[PDB]
Amino acid sequence: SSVQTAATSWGTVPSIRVYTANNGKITERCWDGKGWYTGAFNEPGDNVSVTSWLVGSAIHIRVYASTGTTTTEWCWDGNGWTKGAYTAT
Amino acid sequence: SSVQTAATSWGTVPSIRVYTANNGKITERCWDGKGWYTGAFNEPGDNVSVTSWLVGSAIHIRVYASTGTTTTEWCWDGNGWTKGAYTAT
Amino acid sequence: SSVQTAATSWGTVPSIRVYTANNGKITERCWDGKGWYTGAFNEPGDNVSVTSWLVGSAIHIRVYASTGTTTTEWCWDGNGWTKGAYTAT
Ligand SMILES: *C(=O)C[C@@H]1O[C@@H](C)[C@@H](O)[C@@H](O)[C@@H]1O
Ligand SMILES: *C(=O)C[C@@H]1O[C@@H](C)[C@@H](O)[C@@H](O)[C@@H]1O
Ligand SMILES: *C(=O)C[C@@H]1O[C@@H](C)[C@@H](O)[C@@H](O)[C@@H]1O
Ligand SMILES: *C(=O)C[C@@H]1O[C@@H](C)[C@@H](O)[C@@H](O)[C@@H]1O
Repeated sequence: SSVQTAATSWGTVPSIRVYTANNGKITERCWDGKGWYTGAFNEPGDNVSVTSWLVGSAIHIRVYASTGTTTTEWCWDGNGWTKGAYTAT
Repeated sequence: SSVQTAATSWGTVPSIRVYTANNGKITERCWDGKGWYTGAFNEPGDNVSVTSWLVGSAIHIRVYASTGTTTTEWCWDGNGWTKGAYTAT
Repeated sequence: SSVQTAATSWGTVPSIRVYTANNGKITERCWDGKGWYTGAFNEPGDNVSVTSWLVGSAIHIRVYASTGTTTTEWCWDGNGWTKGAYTAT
């Protein structure tokens, strides 16, 4: 009955994103070399995985948030957190 | 309760593999730029983790399926999924 | 229930670190091309995440060990496992 985390990172500084599902909410903590700051991501889910890739200098994050049998993909591409095409059927 | 996912990406397109443990079984959803489709991965498990890595253009995936204390490793290196040499002791 | 794992890789060889939470304790199993051994990492946690990044040849690993609402970051920077600056939202 502990919280459940997921992490990703990029570059050599580095930048780190740590997502934490606690009591059906997933929050984000962010490192870009100067301290941890609470991030923009806030979405429901008891379980969370993450991946990320660079395109040049631009990070792209995909956060998979599952409640029950329902996994929701949240997409960061530098313009906010939008919902992805991800489904499972 | 909730399903438990694990993701990895690679490239800049990118390619994304999203593994989902649901009711004791792990399956795989795949993105390579033109839509999600169900992958060939299909092995038992109540927990999943994943890592990948490129040797040039070739992708290499490692899936750590766990059921109780037993964590099996599944290897994709181009010609299908093979059980890997991982153990815990 | 079932044990829970996290994994990261680096290089072309590659090197793999598979972390495993089992009744409170998180242990590590390491691959560097010549088989699986047991790594130095040993910290308490009911759930673990991990990420890693290269800086030239030097690997850097962050392991997020959670127990209850409390998540602890462990840092590999080629000189051991030190406690990280991460705190929660
Ligand atoms: C500023 O806070 C932006 C920031 O970093 C983004 C990549 C993403 O993690 C966002 O949620 C976060 O708040
Ligand atoms: C829309 O712009 C595509 C988008 O990003 C992909 C990498 C994939 O995550 C897809 O689910 C998402 O909608
Ligand atoms: C030698 O044992 C070092 C080894 O690999 C490190 C990168 C880190 O994973 C450490 O815990 C492990 O023991
Ligand atoms: C140095 O930056 C401190 C250190 O490394 C960061 C990337 C992050 O993991 C931080 O919590 C850790 O203390």
